[PDB]
Amino acid sequence: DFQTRPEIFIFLLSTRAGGLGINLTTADTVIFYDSDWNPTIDSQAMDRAHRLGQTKQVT
DNA sequence: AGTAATCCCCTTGGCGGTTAAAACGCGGGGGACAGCGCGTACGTGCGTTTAAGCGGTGCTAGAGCTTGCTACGACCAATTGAGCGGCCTCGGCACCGGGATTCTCCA
Repeated sequence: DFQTRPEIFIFLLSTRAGGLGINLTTADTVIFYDSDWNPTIDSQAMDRAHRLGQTKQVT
């Protein structure tokens, strides 16, 4: 759904269940409302956006 | 070593429908229940006798307790196969339909 249609603004996503898996490359912005103590997991989360096929500069 | 997210699983709850089971109406029948008469069978009282109960005497079986030990079960470590969990299939039992036999009830 999120990848299909640009009317959806925001994607709420838990850090561990949601950080690991598939591309989310029609986002452009990643907000850590809270940041994991293990920096790898925040890196995985950031790179669900910052990825091959990423549309725009990730902030 | 702790506490919280993640993920399996299994129980509870809701929605729809479909139809089979519960509820409702009504006539009548026959079974519940009150009433009657009799008669025989159980409670009562008496005289009879029978043996249960008590106080007393005698014996020995065997319940109850101690001693001594060795035969039998508790405990452990190594071995293995009998018994359990998972997968498969085919044949027994159900379920249906249809015609045959039985049973019931009013004539």
